[PDB]
Amino acid sequence: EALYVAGYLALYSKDEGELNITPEIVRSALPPTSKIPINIDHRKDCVVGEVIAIIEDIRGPFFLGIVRCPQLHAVLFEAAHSNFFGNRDSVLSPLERALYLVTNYLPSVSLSSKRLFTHVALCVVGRRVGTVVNYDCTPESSIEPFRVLSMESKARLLSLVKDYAGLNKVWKVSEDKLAKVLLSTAVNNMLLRDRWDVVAKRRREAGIMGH
Amino acid sequence: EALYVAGYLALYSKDEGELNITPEIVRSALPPTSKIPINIDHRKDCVVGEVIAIIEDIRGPFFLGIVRCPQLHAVLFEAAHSNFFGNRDSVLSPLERALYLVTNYLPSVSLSSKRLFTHVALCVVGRRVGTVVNYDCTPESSIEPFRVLSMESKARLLSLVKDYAGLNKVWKVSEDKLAKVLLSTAVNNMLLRDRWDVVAKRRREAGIMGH
Repeated sequence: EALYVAGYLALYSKDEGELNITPEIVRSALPPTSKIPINIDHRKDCVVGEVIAIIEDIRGPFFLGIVRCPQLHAVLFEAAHSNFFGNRDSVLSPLERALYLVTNYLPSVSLSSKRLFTHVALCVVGRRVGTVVNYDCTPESSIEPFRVLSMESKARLLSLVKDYAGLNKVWKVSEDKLAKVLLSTAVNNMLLRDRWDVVAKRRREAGIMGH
Repeated sequence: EALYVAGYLALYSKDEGELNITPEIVRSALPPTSKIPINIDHRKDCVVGEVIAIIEDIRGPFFLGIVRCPQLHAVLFEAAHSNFFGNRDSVLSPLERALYLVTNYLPSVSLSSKRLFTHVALCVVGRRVGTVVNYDCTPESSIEPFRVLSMESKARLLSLVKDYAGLNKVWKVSEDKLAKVLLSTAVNNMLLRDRWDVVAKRRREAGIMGH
């Protein structure tokens, strides 16, 4: 049971100086030579999946990745209180409960560009402007909610995914250190204000209008 | 190196139904027979100090407690990024850096009343209305900022503290489980909005006007 995450690594111009990503960079950068990994908090020792594809959208780089780490769901599930999820969920959610936890805890993605890329980080909110992400249990669903992303683009990713063999690979990290990296994203974000409002607008910017 | 925490367990009436604490309860309840403990997240397996005294204020029960757990500072310090605290802190903070972390991560206190009491929990925000707390490194400083608390009251606690022997007792929990209880307060609070605004007003209600 995996999770697919899809979102824009950066919006052309909008993200601002330094952080700014541009076409001369994108096009040069892809197709990326080294299979780009997805870790949490930029922790090299805490990788939990891998970007299976990145294209270049009229608006910016758009990616799809796979997060298949059995431990990532176990430690979170443990963390949630006996009543996160009512009985209205008992009678309906299975692994969608993992997905519910991971989406709200780690809503954004951070592209640690090397220049071109290195690794994609999962976090509360990123330095960039459209970095909110969507997670689901099928590639076509992670990308299904981006209202602006062309069907022509959505299509292209979905195919690249079909090539992608290794959609079995299970990333194993260790609960003890996983609970520390995940505790580290909380501590290092406790002071941020209008957390959900920030994520509210980054969401609208990405085209995740869905509703 | 210990931390003293002081605040109101509950404000008479204001906290609302059920949760509501009242004089017939307070006066009966104190002096508490069993030395009341302070744990995190209501985790019986995660106690990190003990309430050294509770009095009855015109406004409500006011307490003082000691949090002397070497592990509690170690795991947090580890969690903070290499740059939580600039160099402007290098040249000034020592254990006040522990205090800075613990105050912002665990700002409120929850009195799991049995009827009368059981244990005091540290958490983001509590069910009750004036449950924001102050932490410092000397009993008279934890209570120093409550602008409404009478000097007559402040005095009384400070004395009770002088009796209190055991101000050496170091509560040992284990980093591995401590990082899980502390991760658990994040996960189980990620959805709360206007977090700092809630803590802003609970603070004003307690009389922590300090500034």
